[PDB]
Amino acid sequence: SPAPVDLGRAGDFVILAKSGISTSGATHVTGDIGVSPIDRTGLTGFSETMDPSNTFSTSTYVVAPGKLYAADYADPTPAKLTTAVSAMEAAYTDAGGRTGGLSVPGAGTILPATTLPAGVYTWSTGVTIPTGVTLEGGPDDVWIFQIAGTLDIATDMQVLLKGGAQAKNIFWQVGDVVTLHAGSHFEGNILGFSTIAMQTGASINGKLLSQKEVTLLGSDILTP
Repeated sequence: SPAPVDLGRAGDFVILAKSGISTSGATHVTGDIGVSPIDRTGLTGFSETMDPSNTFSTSTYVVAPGKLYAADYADPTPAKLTTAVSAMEAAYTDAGGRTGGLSVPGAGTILPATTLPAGVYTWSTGVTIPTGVTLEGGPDDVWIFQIAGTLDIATDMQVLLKGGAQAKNIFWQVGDVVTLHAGSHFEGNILGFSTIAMQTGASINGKLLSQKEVTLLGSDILTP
């Protein structure tokens, strides 16, 4: 079981994106979201209202007491986001740099009825999860997924946890676009180099931590 990835100040967020977060439909986020270095116009569809301090905003889509932060909000918000984004990049680099990676059968497809124990799992391709996957281990076990290409989980398919496996101990390092298809359910911390997209009724217990933009359609992003 590898050492966990330290998210540092990026772990203060449920969604953190460098180039924007968009939402439509009945989205539910439990936790704080942030965009930096893009300004507040990088938040789209939130109908957000500034706090009188101008340091944060609130939205129907970010369940109380969750707040929105943007790089052009009042001090000390720009510094907070600069620090968090630097932590996300360090986390991304740490996760992608681990050795001891295992090959998973299926040449970039997770085959039916696959159960993965704690470990580092490595692909030089993208990964597709067309029928979901099970992660089995204890409460301190760690999963680091190292994906050079895209990551997709198919419509209505699930990451299932057994044994005490916890979302906070699961890390997805992904070099290309992440797509969590309609009605899918995900677990863990997605350290995306590019877009992270969730579709209608998709859910995650964990974090979306993008070095580009996040797009949400009626999605649930829940702090465990």
